[PDB]
Amino acid sequence: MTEYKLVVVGACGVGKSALTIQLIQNHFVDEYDPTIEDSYRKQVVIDGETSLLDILDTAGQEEYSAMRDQYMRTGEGFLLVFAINNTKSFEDIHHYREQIKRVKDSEDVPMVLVGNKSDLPSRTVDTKQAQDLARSYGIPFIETSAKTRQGVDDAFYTLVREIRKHKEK
Ligand SMILES: *CCC(=O)N1CCN(c2nc(O[C@H](C)CN(C)C)nc3c2CCN(c2cc(O)cc4ccccc24)C3)CC1
Ligand SMILES: Nc1nc2c(ncn2[C@@H]2O[C@H](COP(=O)(O)OP(=O)(O)O)[C@@H](O)[C@H]2O)c(=O)[nH]1
Ligand SMILES: [Mg+2]
Repeated sequence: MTEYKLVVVGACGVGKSALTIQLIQNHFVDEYDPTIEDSYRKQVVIDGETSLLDILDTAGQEEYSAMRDQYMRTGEGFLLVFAINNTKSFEDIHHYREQIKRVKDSEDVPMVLVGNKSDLPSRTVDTKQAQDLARSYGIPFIETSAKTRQGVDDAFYTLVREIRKHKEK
């Protein structure tokens, strides 16, 4: 069975755990322990292909042991998650671009930019700024809400399609 290793990165509180549990269980979590980093499995059909998604929900401490590098390096594609109400989380995306390029030793790593919490009225990051950033990176941008499930399937399935594009090269 085809398997895709996805890694969900981004600042505390952007909704990485909530997006992951939405994808898997179709339920929105109000509280998800921010100390729990682990990989989940979900069988999906995308464009007619049955596959297993292995989803690393990143969490815990920001630390850079060789073991942590190796966990992140297993990723075939990365969801770059910020929250539309958190400017700092948006400013953190550049850091994640640098660390993914470092561990994958590549300027061609499958990635999707995800603007989460699209349901909140307290926007501080304009859609235009996120679209411009994703364009500059050559990657898709998806607006999501883990609360309403807006965009959740599209974010993960688009990442799988980016990995397929890479595998073709
Ligand atoms: C609230 C808990 C949580 O979800 N997480 C804690 C913060 N974590 C990371 N944060 C950052 O940078 C933050 C957003 C901004 N800082 C203050 C500059 N960077 C990382 C993590 C987890 C570890 N990440 C990491 C580590 C190694 O060794 C290698 C690679 C390679 C590619 C991507 C990340 C990465 C960096 C996690 C979330
Ligand atoms: N309103 C709203 N709240 C969300 C959304 N995604 C996550 N949250 C909430 O934001 C908080 C942080 O979510 P979590 O998934 O723990 O973020 P993580 O630290 O990135 O794993 C939790 O209270 C969630 O219920 C979203 O799209 N909309
Ligand atoms: Mg979490």
